[PDB]
Amino acid sequence: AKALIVYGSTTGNTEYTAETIARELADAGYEVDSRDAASVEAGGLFEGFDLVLLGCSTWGDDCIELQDDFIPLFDSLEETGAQGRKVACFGCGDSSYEYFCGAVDAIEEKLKNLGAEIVQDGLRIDGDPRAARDDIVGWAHDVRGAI
Amino acid sequence: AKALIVYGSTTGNTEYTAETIARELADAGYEVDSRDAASVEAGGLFEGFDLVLLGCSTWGDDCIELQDDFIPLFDSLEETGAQGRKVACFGCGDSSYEYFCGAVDAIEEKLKNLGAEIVQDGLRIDGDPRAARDDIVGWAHDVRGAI
Ligand SMILES: Cc1cc2nc3c(=O)[nH]c(=O)nc-3n(C[C@H](O)[C@H](O)[C@H](O)COP(=O)(O)O)c2cc1C
Ligand SMILES: Cc1cc2nc3c(=O)[nH]c(=O)nc-3n(C[C@H](O)[C@H](O)[C@H](O)COP(=O)(O)O)c2cc1C
Repeated sequence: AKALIVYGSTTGNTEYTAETIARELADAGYEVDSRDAASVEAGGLFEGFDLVLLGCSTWGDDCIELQDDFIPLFDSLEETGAQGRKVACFGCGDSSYEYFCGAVDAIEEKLKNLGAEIVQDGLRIDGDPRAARDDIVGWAHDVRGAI
Repeated sequence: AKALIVYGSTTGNTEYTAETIARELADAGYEVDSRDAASVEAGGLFEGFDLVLLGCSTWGDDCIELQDDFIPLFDSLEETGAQGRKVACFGCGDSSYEYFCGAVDAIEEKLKNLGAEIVQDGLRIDGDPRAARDDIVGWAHDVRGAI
């Protein structure tokens, strides 16, 4: 099975989360393509993957702001190949702000509006993801299991 | 049963939606207190209500922005009495923007983080709510039915 993990990450927490997820999937035998959102183009990005995991941190005080590298992928998600695609989202955030991991809900609602098949409720990490390693690995285990 | 509907609405669509919802509930025998978000204080706002319906439009282009009259209630939802409270959210929005009715998800996730009991998936209206009257009434019917 081939999986694509695409992450927007500014201070490296969602990137560390993606790497942990990539390792859990690769350990399970997936072929994993892990890409920073800054580097991708949306047109056709999900073509050929059996699973796509989108990871994105959240910013802003009074408006939910997605991580900036992710915003163009998000703005063009309708061109990514999501119809019928198995996907799940994850994101790092901080419960001391007003909208906890709001980027995760935003991306999930857009993938649903676009026909994606969300396979596990998103992983919303508060704080340093290095402290939520079991959650992250556990989540990756559940995603795989839900395929 | 007493219900409280609190709405943030700028161009009147979520207000018209609240009024339609209030009428459906009152027709069913609820006592309905319908309040504009601009007028309320958060401290203790849900005390004594059997059902609370929060309505809020969405603004911003690249950041999800809740309707401004609603933002202080949202920022203080932990002081409203939500623990264990039956609630449901609704909001007007427009699918030509990037984050469709993102304020509805935001408020739902916060009411969940705070112990509320969300009783029906939120009503996210695209376009003029006067065109989605059956949906709105239908939704109010379902909320009541889920109590
Ligand atoms: C100005 C600012 C605003 C933020 N806003 C939010 C927010 O609204 N919601 C949230 O969950 N986290 C918010 N955060 C927390 C970051 O999402 C958090 O630091 C996360 O670990 C960043 O992940 P990243 O390194 O992958 O970019 C904010 C941080 C800053 C500095
Ligand atoms: C600058 C601007 C930004 C908007 N952004 C969003 C948005 O991000 N998401 C959305 O669903 N609707 C968005 N809208 C649409 C309004 O939510 C829509 O007009 C709705 O009917 C307003 O409800 P209200 O009259 O209750 O305030 C936006 C409208 C404007 C003018």
